Amino acid sequence: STAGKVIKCKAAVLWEEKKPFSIEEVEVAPPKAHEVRIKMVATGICRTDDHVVSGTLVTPLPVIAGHEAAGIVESIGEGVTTVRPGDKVIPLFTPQCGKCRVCKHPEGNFCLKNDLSMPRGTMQDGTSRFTCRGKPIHHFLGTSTFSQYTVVDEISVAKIDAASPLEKVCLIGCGFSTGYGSAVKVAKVTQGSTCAVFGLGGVGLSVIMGCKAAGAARIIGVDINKDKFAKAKEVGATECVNPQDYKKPIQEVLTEMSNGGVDFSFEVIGRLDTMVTALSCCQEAYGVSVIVGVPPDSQNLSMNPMLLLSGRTWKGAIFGGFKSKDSVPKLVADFMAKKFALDPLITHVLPFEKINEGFDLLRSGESIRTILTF
Amino acid sequence: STAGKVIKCKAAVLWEEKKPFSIEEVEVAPPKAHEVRIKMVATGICRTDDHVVSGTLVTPLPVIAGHEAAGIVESIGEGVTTVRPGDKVIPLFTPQCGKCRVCKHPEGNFCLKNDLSMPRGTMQDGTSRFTCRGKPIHHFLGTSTFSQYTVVDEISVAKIDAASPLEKVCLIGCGFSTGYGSAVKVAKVTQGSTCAVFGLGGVGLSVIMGCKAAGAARIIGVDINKDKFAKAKEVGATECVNPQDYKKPIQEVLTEMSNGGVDFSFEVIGRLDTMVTALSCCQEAYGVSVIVGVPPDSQNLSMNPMLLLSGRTWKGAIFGGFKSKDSVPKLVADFMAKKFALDPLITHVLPFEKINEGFDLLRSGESIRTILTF
Ligand SMILES: NC(=O)c1ccc[n+]([C@@H]2O[C@H](COP(=O)([O-])OP(=O)([O-])OC[C@H]3O[C@@H](n4cnc5c(N)[nH+]cnc54)[C@H](O)[C@@H]3O)[C@@H](O)[C@H]2O)c1
Ligand SMILES: NC(=O)c1ccc[n+]([C@@H]2O[C@H](COP(=O)([O-])OP(=O)([O-])OC[C@H]3O[C@@H](n4cnc5c(N)[nH+]cnc54)[C@H](O)[C@@H]3O)[C@@H](O)[C@H]2O)c1
Ligand SMILES: OCc1c(F)c(F)c(F)c(F)c1F
Ligand SMILES: OCc1c(F)c(F)c(F)c(F)c1F
Ligand SMILES: OCc1c(F)c(F)c(F)c(F)c1F
Ligand SMILES: OCc1c(F)c(F)c(F)c(F)c1F
Ligand SMILES: [Zn+2]
Ligand SMILES: [Zn+2]
Ligand SMILES: [Zn+2]
Ligand SMILES: [Zn+2]
Repeated sequence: STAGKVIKCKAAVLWEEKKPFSIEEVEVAPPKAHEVRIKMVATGICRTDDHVVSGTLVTPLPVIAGHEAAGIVESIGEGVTTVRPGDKVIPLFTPQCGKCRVCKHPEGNFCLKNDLSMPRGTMQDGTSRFTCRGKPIHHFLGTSTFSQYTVVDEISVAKIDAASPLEKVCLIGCGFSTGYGSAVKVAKVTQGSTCAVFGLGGVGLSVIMGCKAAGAARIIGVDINKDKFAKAKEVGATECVNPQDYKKPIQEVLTEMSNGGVDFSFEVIGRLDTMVTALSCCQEAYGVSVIVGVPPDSQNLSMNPMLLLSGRTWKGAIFGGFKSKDSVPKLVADFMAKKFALDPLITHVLPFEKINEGFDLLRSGESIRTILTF
Repeated sequence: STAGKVIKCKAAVLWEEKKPFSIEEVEVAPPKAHEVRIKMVATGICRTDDHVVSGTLVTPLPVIAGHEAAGIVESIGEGVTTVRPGDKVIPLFTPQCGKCRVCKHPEGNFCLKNDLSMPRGTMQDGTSRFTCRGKPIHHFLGTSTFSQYTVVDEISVAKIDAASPLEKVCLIGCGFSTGYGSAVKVAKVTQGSTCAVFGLGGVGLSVIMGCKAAGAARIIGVDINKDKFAKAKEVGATECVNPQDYKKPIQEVLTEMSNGGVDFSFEVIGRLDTMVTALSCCQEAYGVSVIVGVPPDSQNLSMNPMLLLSGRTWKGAIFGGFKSKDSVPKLVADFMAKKFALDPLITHVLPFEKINEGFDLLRSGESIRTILTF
């Protein structure tokens, strides 16, 4: 048995920004009290993992990234009550401690134990479970799923259906849930409404899925890469527009197309300019715009607050507004019952060892989600 | 009789920015089709009228300003069905045409016939009813209440209770309804919540009234003028703070006081910096911040969109989100039924002839609302 013992395994270590991941041996300590060690089965490549590489999202290096994943519990530390060895699980990059003021609030999900706002790159106790070449290696969002084995805090893992297909449901750990919840829970898209979705990657496609599920009449996809349009239409876009095709700014185009502004817009890219454009294109008196994309570190946008004074609502969210531990098992159950589809998001599959090729696919524009198998 | 005839009467004409009003004779044309000519009884001095004088708010000059008022219908044009000669009325600076997409929307109030966004300073037909010294004089927001007589479009007037005291209920034309609605309708303040209100003038006091009516447990008033604190407490503030008293930024102070951020914040001043501060002091995952103050013309704010990504909601509104013609008569009826008080807002009552002295009281910090009586 490996329980209580250090595990040597392969992980994808990021030593430096703007460099390939290094697939090499790491030592994974056993779980301490209220920790869970997981044998990973599948992990997706989310653009936020690429943001770590590019320095868009600053987190301490060296690091084991990865946050969209599924696996099987190898062992549990003292006092763990919510999972057992052999359970299928999804790591939760947004924790749910259940005890803080946010966790107790009916509409909050950004648990105060998160490692997103001011990243330390550690476990909850301020230490790391990973060593590589004799050096400590940081965690990422308390999940670090780019490893054959990881250790997470109990508040950062959810037990899921034992019959779940892990190579699909890993997407419920980030991209699907984020986009779908941003539409259905955060924006609260209404039947018959007009939506505009900026960015047609895996998260933006999931936003479209949610807008269609909510009964939107028109769903306008916006992307500078027209190769993204066919899949966007397959999952519910009624029209797609490329800003590069127009002489006028796309907020003006979208306002014209919607006969005075859209009901709901979504920024699903991570650019300051498209955050302001997306706000502007929603109807000035009653429109709602949701920021989903992750902005470049420490940069401020500029905007005219008259856009809000007329009546617009601007908001953002992490993880689609879902309380993570409550929601993830229910989303898996709903997937099992065919309430939504994940296959449209999966364009490529690779072994974990080909992680760098998977990032190349994302960066070239060719993929939506690549799923890596351990 | 005056019906069908030009009326020569007294008005306060603003010939250029940053000068006193000129109190002099104007000619007021009779109402055309779908227009209403009103003998003014009382008008309040709102800070937004001062913004016209100061150039904070750009609108065509020369102008008869004034937008918070009540009077009695003198005559109606062909086709008017909603008011009759002798009726008490409140002019509506935000119209309610009942036909546009905003008027038809359950949550919109910023009717597309408004003259706020891109002010022309005219009647709906693009002409003016006012002349002074042989020159045409612009309207303001389709209201122009700083005159013994005005002409408004039918969509810009509401009939109110014949027994109403016009020297009080004029405040339902702007400041009371704006603040109260910003709390109860736009923010939707909840029972037991903690609110922060930036700016303790007539509008901010009305926000406090609404937060208390909604059952807030804590209402923190924020103003740099500590003379405003006593009245703020009288109408429901539980604490007041002056940013000038602190070594740290007030958003940090308010976050500390509220054990991690407030539920609802309101900017009721009109400064870019306090808009960002007010957003920041609301709880990062579930807080809501409402912009009420009118910012200086054509100036953008700068902010970090991570404030929204964590889960905050940022919105603004005109006139408390109330659909104006539906709401104003009901608010007057509610005042008549003792559901809220207006006297706490009224610090000074002056003849119309003292309009300049009233504006000086506002600018000096001394008054909340001066009511001018014709
Ligand atoms: N809020 C959250 O919880 C959360 C979760 C998951 C992802 N994210 C972020 O969401 C964003 C999208 O992630 P993803 O879907 O994996 O990324 P992605 O697959 O890279 O998709 C982004 C899309 O944006 C398109 N695009 C780039 N620039 C522009 C432009 N100027 N105008 C229009 N389209 C443009 C691009 O072609 C691509 O299809 C990233 O910033 C992620 O970091 C946020
Ligand atoms: N959205 C709307 O429909 C609407 C309606 C009515 C008024 N307004 C605007 O609302 C604002 C308030 O109007 P009002 O109550 O008549 O004005 P007011 O009576 O001048 O009150 C403003 C208050 O802000 C205080 N103040 C000024 N600077 C600061 C500062 N840096 N920090 C903290 N407090 C400060 C000031 O001392 C005063 O008590 C103005 O900008 C109006 O133009 C908007
Ligand atoms: O893709 C999800 C995601 C985010 F939305 C973030 F804001 C963030 F900081 C992060 F690390 C992350 F993984
Ligand atoms: O906070 C403790 C800690 C460190 F000090 C590191 F230098 C490091 F790489 C690490 F992973 C870690 F957890
Ligand atoms: O005080 C109400 C008020 C506003 F909130 C405005 F935004 C505006 F432009 C205006 F002219 C006005 F009178
Ligand atoms: O409304 C028409 C109108 C004008 F066309 C002006 F050029 C002007 F100065 C003015 F005050 C006015 F009211
Ligand atoms: Zn929590
Ligand atoms: Zn992600
Ligand atoms: Zn209208
Ligand atoms: Zn006003």
